[PDB]
Parts: sequence; structure tokens; C-alpha cells
Amino acid sequence: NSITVRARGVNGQESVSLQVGGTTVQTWTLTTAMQDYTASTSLTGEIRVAFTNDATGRDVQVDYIVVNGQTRQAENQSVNTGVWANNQCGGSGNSEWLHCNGYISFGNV
Ligand SMILES: OC[C@H]1O[C@@H](O[C@@H]2[C@H](O)[C@@H](O)[C@H](O)O[C@@H]2CO)[C@H](O)[C@@H](O)[C@H]1O
Ligand SMILES: [Ca+2]
Ligand SMILES: [Ca+2]
Repeated sequence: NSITVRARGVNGQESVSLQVGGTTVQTWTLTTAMQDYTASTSLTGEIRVAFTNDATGRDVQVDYIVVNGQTRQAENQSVNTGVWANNQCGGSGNSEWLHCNGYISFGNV
């Protein structure tokens, strides 16, 4: 099961973890350019991309992921617990942004 994450940070210290069924597959430190990050698992289950090290000046943007060849846009996902929206952390879904610690759920593998 191949999973590619296309993502960037605002300052390049930002850390994201790819999780599958509650298991952490891989963790990466992002750069300020949108770039691809790839991982693989034999596991199935819910995919999450989690921003874990929010601090003054850090924000994550996930464009999309690609799961076994199939594109899933971050902005088409309904659960986003880190976006700043409606004047609060995790204030909406359907966003590329994780401003606060939180994750975007991309559903089952
Ligand atoms: O509430 C603390 C929270 O704020 C975040 O920033 C939001 C928003 O993302 C910015 O665009 C806006 O300029 O400022 C607000 C808060 O005033 C932030 O990204 C988080 O890391 C938290 O600190
Ligand atoms: Ca996108
Ligand atoms: Ca932030």
C-alpha cells in the first residue's frame, strides 16, 4: 500500500505523521516548498496526516495524498482538526491547512 503525501510548511520546521489505522507509518519534517513524501504499509484502515509540533510561526499545508495511484485532495476531506476556521482550531473541514495541531482524515486505504 503506497501512500504519497504532497505537503509544505510555512517555516520548514513543521513535522507531520502519516498514520494508518492508528499506527504511525512515517514522520517527516517539511520544507517551505510543496514536495512529495512517500511511504508504504501492509496495513489497512483510516489514513490520517497529522501536524504535531505547532509553535509560534509553524503551519502545514497538505495539497493532496496519492494512495495506490489514486489522488485524494486534502480540501475534499471532511475531517480536518487543525485548520483555523470560524475563529477556532479545527473550525471546519475541507481545507488544505493545518494551522493548529491536528490532522486531516483521508478515509480508509
Ligand atoms: O489561536 C491560536 C492559533 O492561531 C493561529 O493563527 C490564526 C490564523 O491562522 C492566522 O492566519 C491569523 O493571522 O492568526 C490567527 C490567530 O489569531 C495559529 O496558526 C496556531 O498555531 C495557534 O497559535
Ligand atoms: Ca489540493
Ligand atoms: Ca500554527
